[PDB]
Amino acid sequence: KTPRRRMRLAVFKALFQHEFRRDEDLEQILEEILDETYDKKAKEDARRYIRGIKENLSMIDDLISRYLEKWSLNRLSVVDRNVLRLATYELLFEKDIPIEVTIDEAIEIAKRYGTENSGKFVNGILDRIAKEHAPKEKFEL
Repeated sequence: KTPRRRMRLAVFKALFQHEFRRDEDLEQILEEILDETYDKKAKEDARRYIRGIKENLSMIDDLISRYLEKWSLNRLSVVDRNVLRLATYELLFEKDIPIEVTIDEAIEIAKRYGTENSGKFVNGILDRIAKEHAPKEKFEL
């Protein structure tokens, strides 16, 4: 019953908050966000995302950086940096989600907390990351 969009937004919120709470653990930050309003599957999914992003962060950050020039990853807003990380993680490691969905919903988050320009920006980066790194199993889903 809990929408995928809400589950993913919790993951995003935890990453966002972590940037200003570096002394705390990302996993615990996520538990603060997850409450009775999130169902069993959503909590399980969010927990897996956070652990997968943390485990693969170096690889993910390096990958994204190969599509950035003027705007380095640390110069982007806390919103765009973490939307790119979360989307890249989803594109590479979450098997059942179509590329279009990952990209479209990631752009929604960027626009949600930024502008149409921020969104078009992220849309551009993700389109490029996807056309070169999307897993073959997603070539048609």
